Amino acid sequence: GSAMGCRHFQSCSQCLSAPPFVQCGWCHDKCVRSEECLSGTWTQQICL
Repeated sequence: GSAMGCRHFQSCSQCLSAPPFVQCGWCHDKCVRSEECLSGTWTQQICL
């Protein structure tokens, strides 16, 4: 079972539209958090 998570969001709309219910963010491609970004770079702002 995998859901209710920013990393589960297929697009960036919910990734940055539901931050209080998720903890992941967009990282150079897929929506993940530092724990996933091996570069240490994490962006949570891309869609308008």
